[PDB]
Amino acid sequence: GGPDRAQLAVWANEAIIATYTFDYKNYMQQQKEIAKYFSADGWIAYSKALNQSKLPEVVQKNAYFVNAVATEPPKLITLDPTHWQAIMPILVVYKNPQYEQKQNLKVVLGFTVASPGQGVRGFSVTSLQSTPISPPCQC
Repeated sequence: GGPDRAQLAVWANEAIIATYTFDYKNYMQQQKEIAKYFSADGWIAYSKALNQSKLPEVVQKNAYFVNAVATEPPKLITLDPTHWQAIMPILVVYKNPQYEQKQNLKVVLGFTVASPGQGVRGFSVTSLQSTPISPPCQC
């Protein structure tokens, strides 16, 4: 009964990773595709934050290729029958042939059942918040 935890966890990971997968060359077309994962209001907020961070300008000046990977599986919470939140730590790499830049982020993803013709595979990002964190450890 209810949604599939695996379906929600897989989508939340895909949505977070898609958002942090772009490069200086095709940036605009890639962002247009990333936008499909979001709700209209969700995108307006995210794009506002992304442009204000001036990350698009950094990516251009440094000819970067941005990629990301989860450092831990996402944590899911149900806010209402159609609204969920995923908390997932990721590693983002800003790479070019000369050098690299790495960053660990805590991504808080608010998401819901997509509205007609919108979202990706039936879900829409309502909010994406990322705060820088410490890297994880191992033994």
